[PDB]
Amino acid sequence: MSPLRRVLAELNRIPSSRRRAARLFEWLIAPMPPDHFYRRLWEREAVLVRRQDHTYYQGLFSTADLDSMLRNEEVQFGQHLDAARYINGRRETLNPPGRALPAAAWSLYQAGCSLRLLCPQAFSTTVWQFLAVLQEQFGSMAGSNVYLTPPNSQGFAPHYDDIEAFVLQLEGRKLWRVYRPRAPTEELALTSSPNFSQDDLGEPVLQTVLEPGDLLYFPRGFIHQAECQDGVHSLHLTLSTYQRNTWGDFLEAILPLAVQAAMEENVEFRRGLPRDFMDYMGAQHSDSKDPRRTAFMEKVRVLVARLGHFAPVDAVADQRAKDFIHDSLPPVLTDRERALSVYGLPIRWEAGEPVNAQLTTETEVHMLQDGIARLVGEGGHLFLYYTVENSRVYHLEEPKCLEIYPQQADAMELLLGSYPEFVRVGDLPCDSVEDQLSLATTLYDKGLLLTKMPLA
Amino acid sequence: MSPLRRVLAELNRIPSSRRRAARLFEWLIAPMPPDHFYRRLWEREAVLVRRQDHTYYQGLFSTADLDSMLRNEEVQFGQHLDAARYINGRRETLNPPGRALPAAAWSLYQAGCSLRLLCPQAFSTTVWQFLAVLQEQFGSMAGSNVYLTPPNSQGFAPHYDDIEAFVLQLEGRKLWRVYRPRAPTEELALTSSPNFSQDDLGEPVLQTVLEPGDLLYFPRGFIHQAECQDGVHSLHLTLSTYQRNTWGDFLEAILPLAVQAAMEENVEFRRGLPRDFMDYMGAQHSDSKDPRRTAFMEKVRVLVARLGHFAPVDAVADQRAKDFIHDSLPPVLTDRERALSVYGLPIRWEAGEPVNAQLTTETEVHMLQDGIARLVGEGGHLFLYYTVENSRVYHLEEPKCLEIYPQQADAMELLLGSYPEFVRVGDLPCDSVEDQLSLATTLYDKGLLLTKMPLA
Amino acid sequence: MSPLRRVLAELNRIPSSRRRAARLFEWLIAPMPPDHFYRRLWEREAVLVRRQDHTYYQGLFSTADLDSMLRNEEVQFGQHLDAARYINGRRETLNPPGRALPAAAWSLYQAGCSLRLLCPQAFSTTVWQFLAVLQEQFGSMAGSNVYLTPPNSQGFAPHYDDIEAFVLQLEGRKLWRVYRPRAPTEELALTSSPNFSQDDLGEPVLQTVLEPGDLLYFPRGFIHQAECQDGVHSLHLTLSTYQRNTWGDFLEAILPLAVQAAMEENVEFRRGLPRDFMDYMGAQHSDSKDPRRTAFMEKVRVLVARLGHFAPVDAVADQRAKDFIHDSLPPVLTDRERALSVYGLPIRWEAGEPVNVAQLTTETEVHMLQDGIARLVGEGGHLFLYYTVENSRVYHLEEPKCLEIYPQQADAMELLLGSYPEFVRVGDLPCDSVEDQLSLATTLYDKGLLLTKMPLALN
Amino acid sequence: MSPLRRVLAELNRIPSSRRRAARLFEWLIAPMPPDHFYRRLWEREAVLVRRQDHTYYQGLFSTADLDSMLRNEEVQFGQHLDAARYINGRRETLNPPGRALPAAAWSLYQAGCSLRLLCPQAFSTTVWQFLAVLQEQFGSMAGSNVYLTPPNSQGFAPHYDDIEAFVLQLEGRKLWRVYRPRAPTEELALTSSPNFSQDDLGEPVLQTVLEPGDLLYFPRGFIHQAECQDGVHSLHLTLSTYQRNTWGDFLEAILPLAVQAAMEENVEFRRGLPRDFMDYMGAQHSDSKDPRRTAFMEKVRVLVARLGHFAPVDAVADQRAKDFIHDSLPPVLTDRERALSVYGLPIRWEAGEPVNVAQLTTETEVHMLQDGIARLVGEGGHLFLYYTVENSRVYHLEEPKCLEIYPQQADAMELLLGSYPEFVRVGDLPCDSVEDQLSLATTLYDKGLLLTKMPLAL
Ligand SMILES: O=C(O)CNC(=O)C(=O)O
Ligand SMILES: O=C(O)CNC(=O)C(=O)O
Ligand SMILES: O=C(O)CNC(=O)C(=O)O
Ligand SMILES: O=C(O)CNC(=O)C(=O)O
Ligand SMILES: [Mn+2]
Ligand SMILES: [Mn+2]
Ligand SMILES: [Mn+2]
Ligand SMILES: [Mn+2]
Repeated sequence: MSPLRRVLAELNRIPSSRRRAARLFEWLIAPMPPDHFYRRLWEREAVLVRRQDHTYYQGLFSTADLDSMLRNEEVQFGQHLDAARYINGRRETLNPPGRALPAAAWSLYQAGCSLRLLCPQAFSTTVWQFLAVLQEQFGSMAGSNVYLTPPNSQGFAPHYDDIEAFVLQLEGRKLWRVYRPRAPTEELALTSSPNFSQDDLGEPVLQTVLEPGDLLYFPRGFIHQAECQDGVHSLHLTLSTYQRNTWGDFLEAILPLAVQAAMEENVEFRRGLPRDFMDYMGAQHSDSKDPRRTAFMEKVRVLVARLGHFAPVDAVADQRAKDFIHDSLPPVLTDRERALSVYGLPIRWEAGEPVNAQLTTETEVHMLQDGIARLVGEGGHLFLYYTVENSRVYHLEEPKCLEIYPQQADAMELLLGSYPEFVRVGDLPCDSVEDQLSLATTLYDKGLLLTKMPLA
Repeated sequence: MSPLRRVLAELNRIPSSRRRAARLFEWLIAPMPPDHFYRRLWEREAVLVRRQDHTYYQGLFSTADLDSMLRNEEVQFGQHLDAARYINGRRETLNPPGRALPAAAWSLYQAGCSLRLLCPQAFSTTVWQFLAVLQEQFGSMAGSNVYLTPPNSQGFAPHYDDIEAFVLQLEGRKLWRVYRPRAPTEELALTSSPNFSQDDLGEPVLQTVLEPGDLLYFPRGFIHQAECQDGVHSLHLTLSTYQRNTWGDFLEAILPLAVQAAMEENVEFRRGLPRDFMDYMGAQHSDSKDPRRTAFMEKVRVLVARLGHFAPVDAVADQRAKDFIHDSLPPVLTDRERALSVYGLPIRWEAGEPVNAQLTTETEVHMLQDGIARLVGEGGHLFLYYTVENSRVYHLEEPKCLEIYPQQADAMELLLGSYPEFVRVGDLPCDSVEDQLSLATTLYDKGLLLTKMPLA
Repeated sequence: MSPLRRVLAELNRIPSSRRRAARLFEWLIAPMPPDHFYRRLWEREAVLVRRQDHTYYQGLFSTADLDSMLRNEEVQFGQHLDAARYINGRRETLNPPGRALPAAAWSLYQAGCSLRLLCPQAFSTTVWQFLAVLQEQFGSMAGSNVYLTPPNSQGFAPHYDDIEAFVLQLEGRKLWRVYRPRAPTEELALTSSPNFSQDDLGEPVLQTVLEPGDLLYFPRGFIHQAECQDGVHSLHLTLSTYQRNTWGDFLEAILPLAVQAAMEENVEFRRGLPRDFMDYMGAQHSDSKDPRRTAFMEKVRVLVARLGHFAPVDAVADQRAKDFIHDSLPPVLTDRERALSVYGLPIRWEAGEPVNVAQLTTETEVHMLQDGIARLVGEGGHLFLYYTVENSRVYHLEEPKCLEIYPQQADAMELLLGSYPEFVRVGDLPCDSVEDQLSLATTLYDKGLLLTKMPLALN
Repeated sequence: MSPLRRVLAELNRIPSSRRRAARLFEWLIAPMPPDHFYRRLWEREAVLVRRQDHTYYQGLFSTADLDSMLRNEEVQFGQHLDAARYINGRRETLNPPGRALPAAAWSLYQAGCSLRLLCPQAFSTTVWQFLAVLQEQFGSMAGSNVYLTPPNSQGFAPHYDDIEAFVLQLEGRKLWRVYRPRAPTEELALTSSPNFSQDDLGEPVLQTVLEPGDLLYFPRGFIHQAECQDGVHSLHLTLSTYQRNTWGDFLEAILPLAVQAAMEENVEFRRGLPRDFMDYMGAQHSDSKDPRRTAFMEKVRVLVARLGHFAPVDAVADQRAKDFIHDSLPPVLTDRERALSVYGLPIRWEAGEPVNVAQLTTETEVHMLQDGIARLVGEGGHLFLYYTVENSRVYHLEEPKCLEIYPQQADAMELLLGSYPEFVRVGDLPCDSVEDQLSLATTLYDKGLLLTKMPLAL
């Protein structure tokens, strides 16, 4: 077994989804310690991990897998696959319209075009598990792109991305050039950059040839470009996460709610503006030393600083967790998780008819996995959003939730916060035995709960 | 000659529109001094002014004007005129569809229905001038409604408004009851309230019978109601201003831009959120004791406070100023202002053809009026927005502006700031004399500038 | 007094709105008989009427009025006034944004630009009455445009319009050239043409210099162009009507309704298409010799012909009447009509209080205010009376207006509509009772759609 | 083997997709002759075929397939599966929200709920093939629904559909009742009816118990209802076709085009209406004896009849063909078709590069992949070839797909579409240049619309 197949087999043996995610990330950057990586290198500098083992990723994704996909799946150009090339300093996109059959894709490849698969997790169960598990320790959606570049060519123009990137070299070799942010405003850039020319760049802070097994990481804002040497092609998978997951994004959501709450709860935010402020505020008064401006600006600073007191921080955290649920890949269940939940509940047939299975107050249970559900308050109501009905295709499924009544709130929170400890249904903090069985049965039937022993 | 006609005649002799505005407001609340009113009563207390002069408002509006309006104008029910009556603690609306002809209106009036004209200024040139001048010293759109209530009746249920109200008793008398905000949240209310019942009310802070010439002012949020006693009907005009012109409103517009600027200018606002903040933030963690929760809360509060430093106060002031220009009533020119502008340039048919002079570098000029234009910077471009082409009907006319080029900005701002001081064209700060003439000419032709002496 | 002022004064003394319309049109083309005009010249030939009377249109509109309007009204460039110039064979438009003040307009005029007023009826009460009266005999909206061209210039490039035009020369002179439709597809054109060049034209079927008082008429599809002589300016008003009022426009509305009816009422229109018609129908089979192709074609033709039986002709006629009412200018009342309608009913005042209270008795004589102000229309299974009395002089500013007519009143409503201008006594209205009999009459009177033989109150 | 598996094996050996479709329909209603069926029964009468063979449809769809689907596919309630029951004369729908897991579905079934699968063809390759082939001889979309009703119950209230229905009894038995259209307006109804009550129904024209292998056909407008007798459950597949495919539908699209063309080409349609027709036309005037009213009416009928001469029939036929291509299921290729097309072209990856990477020459012999996968359509002064090869098995999931055919290629395209399944040498295509012959053939082959007589990768 290769290291990748080995660790995946190991993951199936780890009862907690939280621990499985920590383990896979540990494996991803080994031998570098995760603690050291997040403390000093995450979002700060480019990092190269020389693996010394070309088989490290064997089983994750290969060119034969790409070929098999184009033939047996409905892979579309533009929607799923891009064909591009960077020749004569110009970025070209040769995307024919329609389905990307093997004959077409490979003809483009033989003509020097690079092929980029936009959603491999939708077509590969191994990439799916890989991302589903890693998204849990990033606390942010984890996507991927697969890049196949033919010998002696470059598929893309230098540029920097709007996400944190992990480059896994799968096949062949490729010369990579990584540059530090060119200016202060480019550090941890908010959006993807345009295509740059060789003249827009300076001296790379990291230039190296990657080999199968190696890993190259760099923060958003770091310009990069890669090319294949003589005779050897290159296949790599880029793992991306942390798209617009900043303090500023958190603030953009909290501010309108904070002002709204301040206006409704405090008369000072309700008082009228001065009748003559238009006489000293405005671009045509920017050079003015009018004492009225200073007082006006001083009031703006004081009111804005107040707003902190009215900021609904928990509500915004829940709104972001809800969007995370919506963006998430559905879970990959271990053999045990499937066997102990409604997914592995057998239906016995006799005489051509199904003959069904009930939880009791003695049944011990806990959440299917740690990152598949979230309690969210909306419009004075409580809703439990979940990922178990999500597609492997990004946003193909709309947000899924079920209403949690006030009486069940305490028990629901207990279940979400005590994973993976088993809890008897009869020990749930509800006002009646009937309420305990009701909540447990609802969660179990929806595939959100597992039992210590199979129900049947 | 009534006091009103007296002051209007007086305003026609005052050179500055700014002085005219201050003079008219002083007149409106005489003998109470403006300084005292704005400093202690405005947005704070209800105020009554026993004029002791039934002729104070003669010339402003009368029942004869209303009657004449229905006859000679296209007054429509719903859009222009409402009919209502308050019987048995229940608000009624008897609005027939279509035009409100005298016969139909007076018929409803006889049935005990009150009549409410929604936009008097569109039909009465005096009310128009009255509101066009006052809007200048309020620094906010000033509107009005005329109420005609038949004897022994009440047209409306008790309620509070979302604007500052000035009630001018025009004919007859009416028993008015004004109440202080019922609760902190209702003080300076953001929106109009629903219809209240006598039970939802306590003791009125002011109960009085108004008579012709009297003035009754009260802040948004003060519930009120009025009724006519046996034997005399009532006609009054309510002047309204300050609709959604609060600090909260200023903040709602400034914050989104502030965070955006903060994220682009300071890397701290671009840093990634913790990978695990969802483990301790959110409704399901409201009682968590994790110290990271407290640190997260404290960080949000400091980031919010710091946003004030990035708030584009001038840009937002210009946007509100631009909206004020759009919402403004067109200017009412004095006899001499008209005689000195393009609106007074003599032109006819002579010899069967147009008679058709031009302005030179020795011509003294200054803005037509003080509150008719505003320079706004949008998308790296100077725009001069104006009110001169506005309709007396609210928003009937779309926003109107004139693009200003860089080499003319200083000259424009100078003209806007030096009102009403005349300035010879040659003294304009411009690159070539062809620009001093170009600018002065364009402004004169649009009806935004006047000359020291008839240019013809 | 000018002929125009003299005919208008006369119209005020003509009680029937239908007869007034006929009289004004008669006056418009005098001495040519209306019967002859419609029977042989309407939609067929260009017609010139040499009035031999320069003061014929005096009072309708002048350059003085145009000046006054720009000075007192909110005239906007593009919206109400256009500034054009046709020089070097090219058509240019110099419409600056914003209000068109006298200073700007006249400056453009002095620069050789022709000025065109798009809606004179909204600003001139005389133009308004003229069009309000003529629309009734055209049975189609009547609009107008005013044109003022400076000496020695041409404001517009040759072209043809999508409406029937009547050119009234008001001031100065102008050389007109009218060409007969170039090709068969241009005869009675449906839409306006682009700007043509002198090269795309042939020989005029009528060339003449119009002078004040003259009338020039030409059908849609006839190309035309005009130029001003030396030292003399030109002012004329073009009366227009019949925009999209063709048999085809009628068909376009009736067809979708006919198929729907045929499909719900006759199973043959509900039967399935052949399973294999795609094998012989379509562009890739235009050369097929399969006999099923000919049979298919004949089948379509017979089914189309058969829709005629399911065509709701009356319903579509009411719908077109409804739209005409929506496009109509509000009526212009005679002294008498006003004096006998709600618009002339006085309100008595006592102690600064209206006490006028005068209802309609069962012995009142009444009839529709005018003959072309209302129309009964059935929709969604109900009856509605659409009217024009609340329309604005500005095209489509006012939305369609109507009041519901209940089944028990239909007969009485059709009686009044079809008996104008004959006075009918309320008590004789075929209603369900005397109550409903008085209800109808009062409602109609209140909306300003009915008049009484004697004023209900003397002012 | 089962009759079904035997006929499907037979179709894999039949060269023409057109013949394959005729053969399968013949099999579907055997022993009844198709000619007789379309001539006297189709859209006219309910038909019962007593097969006397319980294994006739063996292999098409079973309860086990349904169970396997619920467990291995993302079957959603509402979107993919319905759970209903007819109790006390009232129709009930017990569709919970979300995914339809086996546990949830079987519990409802146990509670007396019938289960209906809305798009079997998306989850079963056999049903897909069955419908893809039959749509070709219907000339209209062929859809299907699967109904599983538990013992002793009725799932749906009596009603009639807006499509032609073929009921295929798969497992168990079921008592069916079919009624003749109640009134003239309901004959060949255009839209589905609401739920009816037993009181609205008269006497059945057809009442019988269906057994595995039987076939029950009935036109749109025929009310029907069924229940499971005490004892066994029932599973059936209903094949539907001919939704809004009537002469009236053809007319609706052609009329506006006809008037537009008539007005543009004939002055009579451009002449003005009378200035006073409002005086004698309209509801108020329906009684009027005005002779002008008679003439007006006659002119409308005359102008309407003249419209036929201006009806663009081929243009409307192409638009409907275009919609048919859009609603079609993608083709199911025989082994030979796949092996002779781009789909079966060996270009597999090995040695670290693309191996076995075969071009068409003027010597190559070709013909359309199948007969019902493409259609030439004229739109806005241009020619487009619409095709079905990239359609999803899910209705309308994929947008309309086409490629532009330039005027210089029109003749060659029509030749290929019209000479199927005869082989034509690329060098013999009627084009203006040799390169044009190669260019068209290569483009069509690469899109999966053409096959070659011999594999290109020899
Ligand atoms: O591989 C290349 O040519 C470009 N790759 C990337 O931009 C990436 O992996 O994010
Ligand atoms: O006059 C009345 O009955 C009520 N008036 C008002 O609410 C007002 O003037 O704002
Ligand atoms: O008067 C002109 O120059 C042009 N006139 C017209 O096009 C017209 O009256 O319809
Ligand atoms: O099976 C049932 O109960 C009802 N079936 C149908 O309506 C059908 O197959 O079209
Ligand atoms: Mn990149
Ligand atoms: Mn109020
Ligand atoms: Mn014209
Ligand atoms: Mn059915």
